[PDB]
Order: sequence, then structure tokens, then C-alpha cells
Amino acid sequence: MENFQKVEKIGEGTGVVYKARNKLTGEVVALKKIRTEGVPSTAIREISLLKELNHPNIVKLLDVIHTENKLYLVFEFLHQDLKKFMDASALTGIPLPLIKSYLFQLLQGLAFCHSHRVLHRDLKPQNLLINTEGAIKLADFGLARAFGVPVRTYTHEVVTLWYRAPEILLGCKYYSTAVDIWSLGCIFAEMVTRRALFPGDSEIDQLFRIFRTLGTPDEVVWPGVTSMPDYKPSFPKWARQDFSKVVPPLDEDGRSLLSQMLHYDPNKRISAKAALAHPFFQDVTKPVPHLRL
Ligand SMILES: NC(=O)c1cc([N+](=O)[O-])c(NCCN2CCNCC2)cc1NCc1cnc(N)nc1
Repeated sequence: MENFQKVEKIGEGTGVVYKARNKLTGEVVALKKIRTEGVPSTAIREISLLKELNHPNIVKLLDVIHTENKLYLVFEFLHQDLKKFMDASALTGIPLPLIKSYLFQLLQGLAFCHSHRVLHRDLKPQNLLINTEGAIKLADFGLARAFGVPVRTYTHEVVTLWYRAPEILLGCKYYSTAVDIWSLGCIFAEMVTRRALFPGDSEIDQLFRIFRTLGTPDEVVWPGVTSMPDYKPSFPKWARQDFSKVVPPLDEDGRSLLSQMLHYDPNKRISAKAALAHPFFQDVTKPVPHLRL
């Protein structure tokens, strides 16, 4: 509209996203255009609810605009995402104190969302935004299940499966808060090793990469797994690997927490609230990151 002044095009989110300035307030925001034969009225209501979900580690949804039947989401603006920061820190690696601070903050954000019955469902480094003060915030939220499993964006883009929990890959129709803990565990491992934990290039390659590392799940470690929608008795049976080999040289406090975030059974997987109490965070601090904007 005329209330906004486009500053630049940020990219092609999971719709198009622009950095824009509000002429009235003068505030700089991120404007996402969501492209469809009437724009569901059940969604606009669900979205409108997220406007009240405020927390320091959650990107604020400032406004929802339906006018013109285009549907625009206005978000608070942050300059960089964790994916770019990790690439920039590839040579030296993000310092452990900062990795710990970020993980701690993200768990606080998840604990808040989960206590308000809000799930993210599509956590990935590109959806974690950071600023110069050392803060990190959860963004996007997959649009509150508005768009289920997006195979291609408005211009056909390859959906990342790297952070998908095993129960989703096995066809479970009801996601629980545990899917977000799994994704965050994968991100924690990636910050530590500087390599994606499970970089699959297809749904089955994703599932098999998980099995090759954590062992093919069975009824002992995951009661009910063999009855899941897409489970096949023909899956190969791989033995589990030790975490000392998976995320070296992370210490035992870190390995212990990661192991709990990656349990196969969603019911055994640690909650965000419980993870905040883990010994790994006894010495947590809030360092300032080296950001080049
Ligand atoms: N709230 C925001 O400031 C913000 C919002 C969105 N968004 O989507 O509304 C966004 N898009 C990222 C698109 N992806 C998410 C889905 N997986 C692929 C990556 C980026 C943002 N900021 C960080 C940033 C700023 N500037 C440049 N150039 N790059 C990044």
C-alpha cells in the first residue's frame, strides 16, 4: 500500500518478503506477502491470535492485513539470520559461550510458545534471527500450519527436510511440541560441528540418514513405531553410533542434553522447560556476537 515504502526485497520466503518503512511511524519492518481463491477466513483468525504472543525470543507479529485479498504479515525487523551467521563463522566456529546463550534463549522462546499451545513445526537456521545485542528470536512459524508441507514456493523452491522430526517423516498426522525440540537439537549440533547433522535430499534419504546415526528405531526404544503410517518392515537395520563421534568435541553436558533432544519417542524427548534446567546451562552467559551488517 501507500503506508509502506519498500526498502529492499529480502527474498522468497516459504511468499515474497520485503524490508519496508512505515511512513507514519517511520519504523522499519519486514513485510511478507502471502499469495489461493479467496484467502481462508479460518486462517486470518488463527493468525490474528499470534499477534498477542509476545516474548523477547519471539519475532513480534505487528500486523495482519487482508485488504486487497493479498494478506500481508508485518513483522519486527532483525538484520541477520543464524544461517548467514553460521556461514560467516565457518572458519573459526561460533564460540561455545555464544552457542550456549543462543540455545538457552531459543529454549526459553519454545517453552513460552508451547505453554500457550503454539507449535512452530518448521524450525531451521534461516528462521532464527539475531541482533547486535546478543539476542536470538524464533520467526516465521511455518505460518501456523497455514501451508502444509510446502514442496515449492511461489516460484518453486526446494523445501529443506534437514530438521524434520522422525515422526513427521514416518507419516504421523498429529504433531506435538516434541517436533520443535528435535529441530532445535539438529540446529545445536550444526552450530557445534559446523556441518548439518542430517542433510537429506529426499524424504527417505532424510529418514535413512537419521537411522544410520541413531540406529534404526524399534519397539524397544520407540513403542508403536512399527505401526506408523509410513513405517516399512523392509527398512534396513542400522546400529546406533556414539555421540562422541557425532558432535565432537562437545563435552558430556552438551552430549547428554543433545541425546535427550534427539530421542526417537516424542514422549521421551525432553521438553523445552526441562531442558532449561539441564546442567549444560549452569554457566550460561549472554555474549555479544561479532556481526558485520
Ligand atoms: N523479521 C525479519 O526481519 C525477517 C523476516 C523474514 N521473513 O521471511 O518474513 C525474512 N526472510 C527470510 C526468508 N527465509 C525463511 C524461510 N527459509 C528460507 C529463508 C528475513 C528477516 N530478517 C533477516 C534478514 C534481513 N535481511 C536480509 N537480507 N536477509 C535476512
